[PDB]
Amino acid sequence: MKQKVVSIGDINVANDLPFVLFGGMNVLESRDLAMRICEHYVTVTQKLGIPYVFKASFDKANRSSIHSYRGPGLEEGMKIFQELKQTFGVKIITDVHEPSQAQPVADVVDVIQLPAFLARQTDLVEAMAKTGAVINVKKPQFVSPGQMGNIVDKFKEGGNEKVILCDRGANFGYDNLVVDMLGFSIMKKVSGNSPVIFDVTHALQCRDPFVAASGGRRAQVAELARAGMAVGLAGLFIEAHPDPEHAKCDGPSALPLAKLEPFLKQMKAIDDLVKGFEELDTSK
Repeated sequence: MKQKVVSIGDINVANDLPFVLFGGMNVLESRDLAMRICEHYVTVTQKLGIPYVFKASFDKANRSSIHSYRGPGLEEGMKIFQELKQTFGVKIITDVHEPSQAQPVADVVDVIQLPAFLARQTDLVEAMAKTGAVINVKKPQFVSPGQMGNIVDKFKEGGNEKVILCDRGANFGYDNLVVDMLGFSIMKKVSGNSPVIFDVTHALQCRDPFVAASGGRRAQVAELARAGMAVGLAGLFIEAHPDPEHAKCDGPSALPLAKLEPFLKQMKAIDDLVKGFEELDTSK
């Protein structure tokens, strides 16, 4: 059939409708740090005809604590969004965490997001449904693609149908991740022919680490993000930074802010002749 289509303003994600870029950076650091990162993506998108959704997050919770650089806090967090917002009037995105705060957040951001870790949490499916915004079910590393029609189900069941599926890779043996390009469709088909997207930072993150032959970073984001794009994704998802990120030069991987442009020119041209490619199939 044709692919379902959750519509974001002039942008429309869909599996035969170009890789929309849910670009961005990680932890919402400086109301103005953003800007280097916010503004810089925006230019390029346009130069290439890539649509753009800026990604930013208002919190921490995952890893180190007792405050340890926990991020902006909904209150002060949500302001910074509202700035770069009209500054260059663009589509943003944010992951809630614990129900309540699932509405305020859902006013500055265009595409809310549910953390891989709480996917099977119900009360947030529920508490993101008694909303009606664009949801981005971030896929858990321990869920076979084929269970995603079970995060989607209850979403619609919660009133909310506007869903998106972001794949990040599954774990491979202790501390490692992988991505099977064959998981995409599988997710595509259980998810009412819904839109499927590749998150390469949080993915490649551990994929590069297979210590012995690792024990110390190294990146190939475009080399792995080409694989996804070369199969047929609704979109791509990446985070950037000049000096890899205070939040990405320690946690996951990270895209070199100024290295962005030609990466996309790869992703645009590669993708290019795929959404083109007239539907083929080899089950006969």
